[PDB]
Amino acid sequence: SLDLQGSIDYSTLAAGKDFGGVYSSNPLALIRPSGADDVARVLKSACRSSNLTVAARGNGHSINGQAMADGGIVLDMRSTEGNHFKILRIGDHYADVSGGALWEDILMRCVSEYGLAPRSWTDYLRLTVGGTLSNAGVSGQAFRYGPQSSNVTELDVVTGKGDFLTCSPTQNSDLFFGALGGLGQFGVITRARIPLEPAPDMVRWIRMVYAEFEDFSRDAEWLVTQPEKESFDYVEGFAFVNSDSPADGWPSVPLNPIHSGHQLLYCLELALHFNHSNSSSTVDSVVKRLIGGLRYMKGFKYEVDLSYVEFVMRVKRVEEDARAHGMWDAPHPWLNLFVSKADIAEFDRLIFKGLLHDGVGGPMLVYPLLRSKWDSRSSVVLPEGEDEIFYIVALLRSNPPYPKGPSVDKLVSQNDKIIQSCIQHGLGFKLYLPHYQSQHDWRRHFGDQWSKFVQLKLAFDPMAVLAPGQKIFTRRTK
Ligand SMILES: *Cc1cc2c(cc1C)nc1c(=O)[nH]c(=O)nc-1n2C[C@H](O)[C@H](O)[C@H](O)COP(=O)(O)OP(=O)(O)OC[C@H]1O[C@@H](n2cnc3c(N)ncnc32)[C@H](O)[C@@H]1O
Ligand SMILES: [N+]
Repeated sequence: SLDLQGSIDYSTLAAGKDFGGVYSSNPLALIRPSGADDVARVLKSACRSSNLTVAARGNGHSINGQAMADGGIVLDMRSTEGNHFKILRIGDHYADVSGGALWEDILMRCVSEYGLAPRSWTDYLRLTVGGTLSNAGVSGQAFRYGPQSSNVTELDVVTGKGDFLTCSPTQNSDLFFGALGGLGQFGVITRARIPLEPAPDMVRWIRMVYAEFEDFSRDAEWLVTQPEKESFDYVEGFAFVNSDSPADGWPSVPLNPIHSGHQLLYCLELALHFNHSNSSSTVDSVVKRLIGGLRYMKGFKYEVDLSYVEFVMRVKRVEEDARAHGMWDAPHPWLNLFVSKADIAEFDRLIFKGLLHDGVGGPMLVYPLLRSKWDSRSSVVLPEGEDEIFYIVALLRSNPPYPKGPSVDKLVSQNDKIIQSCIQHGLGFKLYLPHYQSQHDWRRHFGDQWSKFVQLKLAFDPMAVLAPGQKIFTRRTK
């Protein structure tokens, strides 16, 4: 039986808002669950109601209201963030972590308490375990280890019916694989067990500028396809504007220019783990071998050494900056997508060069991934193709709020135009963090994976109580 009191221990949380600032909602209530028991109690009660919906909120970083429950119940999963933490040995190591824990705190705790760390990250660490595992969780390690959803050995899940189940690849495996990349549709992740690696002492962080997309992409693909023993430990890249803009021009590139008609340029971003047992000269020798033959513009290679924790935490500086400029609690109509290797050059021509040649005010990430690291059994949707290589693209728009900058309607319209152009060109792409309004568009997104997705919904959340903000299924009555 669900027993609740007024929240005393907690600061105000705007449960009807998220990072995107595109939508707003008015939940009936915000609940701070103590742990999995409370989550189950809440979902069991929701199932008995005629039409209550429940959204589990991670850290509110959705763009499109995915963690909202207008006229429903929001669970603050961070109130469970301390639950379950442990490190165990089998001599491989694992961590149990709460679904509501921030990746930032997992990094700090694992490194400081055990000299260990997760091996697959997001760029930004104030995201929750459950939140990223429900999507994928992608950064520069994914070419080696796969996304965070490919680095899980166990989940505790409370289903939309309110049932608690421990799941793995071999136990309640339909739920396990369904929840991974499953957009919160089948249950609330209350615990994950994840592999850990010995934490590196240090990182050599490198950025190299490219004039042309062909050179950039060929070199990026080369670097993610080398033997593990002779490879970097992180590969990303981004297009930036050939301008003096502090937001997304040349100032955004160095870690601590040639005058040309280029509208955009490209930056290949690499990192090499090393330990204090390695001399600077040794690291130099390794890097020199690894980048032999690369066609980056001479004179525009930037390098710094920093601790592993500082490198994984590198985006904290960006948040501090934004917050100091009152730009954090503002709209961010970001667009994220996966593009097939076969179509990435046309995507660059049509979208980067064609539509975005003046930039979007923030990073335009683009870098290759390896399909073999993305578990085909999961709910993740990738574009068709069987090139081992595919790409992720992220358009991290940043603008002063209206009327100083464009309206949210305007920006969303621009995002729609990008997607429209890809569709009209028949490009092989899928949205990451997908958002659609009609189920017809959702069926187009899932393609031949749709039947399985609905089957899982019927098995685990038949009344569609859970994650209504994804707008895939509507709440059934009674
Ligand atoms: C805001 C932001 C997001 C972001 C990022 C940088 C910033 C500043 N960098 C990313 C990166 O480098 N790589 C990547 O893959 N994602 C990145 N993101 C996006 C982030 O992944 C998403 O915002 C994602 O949603 C995680 O954020 P968060 O943890 O805050 O979760 P949420 O937005 O509130 O909820 C997402 C959906 O999942 C459901 N949900 C939430 N918690 C659970 C649990 N425990 N179990 C089951 N479902 C859950 C929500 O209801 C919602 O549908
Ligand atoms: N070097």
